[PDB]
Amino acid sequence: STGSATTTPIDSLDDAYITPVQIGTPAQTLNLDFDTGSSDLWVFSSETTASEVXQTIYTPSKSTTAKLLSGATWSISYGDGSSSSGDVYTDTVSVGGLTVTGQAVESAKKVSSSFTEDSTIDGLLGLAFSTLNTVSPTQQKTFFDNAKASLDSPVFTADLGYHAPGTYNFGFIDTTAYTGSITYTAVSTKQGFWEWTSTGYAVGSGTFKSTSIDGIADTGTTLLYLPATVVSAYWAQVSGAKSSSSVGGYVFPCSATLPSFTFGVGSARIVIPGDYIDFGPISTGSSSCFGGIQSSAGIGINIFGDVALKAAFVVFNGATTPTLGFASK
Ligand SMILES: CC[C@H](C)CNC(=O)CP(=O)(O)[C@H](CC(C)C)NC(=O)[C@H](Cc1c[nH]c[nH+]1)NC(=O)[C@H](Cc1ccccc1)NC(=O)OC(C)(C)C
Repeated sequence: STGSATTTPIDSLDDAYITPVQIGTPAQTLNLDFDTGSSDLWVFSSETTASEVXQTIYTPSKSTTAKLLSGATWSISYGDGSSSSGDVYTDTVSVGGLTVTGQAVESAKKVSSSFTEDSTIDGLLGLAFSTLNTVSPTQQKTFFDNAKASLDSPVFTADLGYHAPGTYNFGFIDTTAYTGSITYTAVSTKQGFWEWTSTGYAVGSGTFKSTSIDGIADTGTTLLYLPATVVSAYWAQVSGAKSSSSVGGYVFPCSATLPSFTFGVGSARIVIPGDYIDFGPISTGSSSCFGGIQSSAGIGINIFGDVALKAAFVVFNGATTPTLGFASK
């Protein structure tokens, strides 16, 4: 079997992307944030504290196929300080025509203020390795792990758009969605992420520096976070750019024509256009814009988030020894 679903930006800045998911019998359709940096499928529900709901909710008592997982609870927090917690059902879950039976669906009893405040996101669908799942006492498998037995190939692909709709595919590689060939690179699962080592970088039309950069492929993070010396070399080529203590990163004039940024995948090269690195104005009508490349010093890990991934066709190969592929598009 295979599945194919459309993913859409939530707002005019590409802050995040939503994808429809069918849960239960008859199907209840929710719009979820597909996140390769975490491993929980959790939803707003009929159980969520009513003052913390502003979203479409899942009602397990209206689904003939829902089963309570007795004794099981969950609790998660993210790098931006957001959090949620609750109890666990198993139910039928479909994405893009691909159906999985027995999937763990984590029903929120409570959500943090940043989730209440975002009307467009009805929950998360995690796609990192199942060792990061927060269900206790026994961790639960991701939607991808449960689908692998039936899929035509144990793979999924991410094709995110720049201010435009895109695609998540399960079980096949669409050879019409990219240019050139895919280059594959080794993955370490020791921290539970799609973790890999880039071979180096170049700024604009300058020289490629061979310096190893260990980082993660993370569809749930908006920006590209890289070492302080690398980020300083990029903004040195932008004449109005400066670090702002009060705004929280590099800022520059919205009228600038920014240089591209190239990262290495083995011997291959992925080019992020300069326009993708202009995140947008600090407020509507400002002359100052926030940068899409920022230092990873305060995070402690390098993160290839949406600014980087939307410049590529990305293959998440979930064979027993996993690998990560990148192609130009
Ligand atoms: C088991 C626990 C895991 C290890 C947790 N994993 C993570 O925290 C990484 P993530 O990609 O799953 C997680 C998902 C979010 C939906 C909360 N992302 C994050 O926590 C990162 C911050 C981060 C990452 N790493 C360190 N800090 N947040 C972000 O990047 C949010 C995303 C967002 C925007 C709009 C609406 C919803 C969500 N954007 C954001 O803060 O953007 C600006 C910097 C421009 C203001």
